[PDB]
Amino acid sequence: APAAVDWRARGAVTAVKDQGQCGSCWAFSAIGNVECQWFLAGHPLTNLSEQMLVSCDKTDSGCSGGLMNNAFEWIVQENNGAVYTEDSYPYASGEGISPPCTTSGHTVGATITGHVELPQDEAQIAAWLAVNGPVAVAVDASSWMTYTGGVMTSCVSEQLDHGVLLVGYNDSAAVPYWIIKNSWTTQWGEEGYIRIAKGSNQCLVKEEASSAVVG
Repeated sequence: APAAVDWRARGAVTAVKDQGQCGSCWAFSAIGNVECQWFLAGHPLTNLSEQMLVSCDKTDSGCSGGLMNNAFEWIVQENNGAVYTEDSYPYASGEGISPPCTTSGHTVGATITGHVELPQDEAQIAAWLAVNGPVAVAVDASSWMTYTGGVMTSCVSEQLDHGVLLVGYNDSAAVPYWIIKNSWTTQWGEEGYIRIAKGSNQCLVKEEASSAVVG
């Protein structure tokens, strides 16, 4: 695989968002992945709706958590593949309470047809990402609250609790690293991103990697 990849160089990644006090990271991870896959399929980069998932995907648990794979399945199996635009279905859960689902008044911004669940293998995830784009992953982010920069090599890796988006890596650095988009504003980390060490399953990053499929 290439020595380093960063999908931001293709303009394939939307701006860092703010999930607020809702436990909706699963939706931010899934939607961020869809946004990138939609762009890479040859469509304009479009901000898509986390709120659609938080409010309407009843296989997941709104502000009380969920799974990116469940979200991708819900989109395809219950919403005809459709993902609404953020502009037409804006986020409304930042205080920690998700409003009920609304079915009318929204605009389809992207469609997906399925999703892939990747091997639990950092090299194979990296190789897939190098060709196919950003990857939704679950991590243990319980230790991340005060991160301000650098390659995190001290990640409590006890239990998955947070969904994020792998956007790249650099295998050439002395401590190789993943590049990860978070959903805690640009005031957190490195303009809203974090680098974690790559190759030792830091933060359990290899354990639940997946991507939507567009087309």
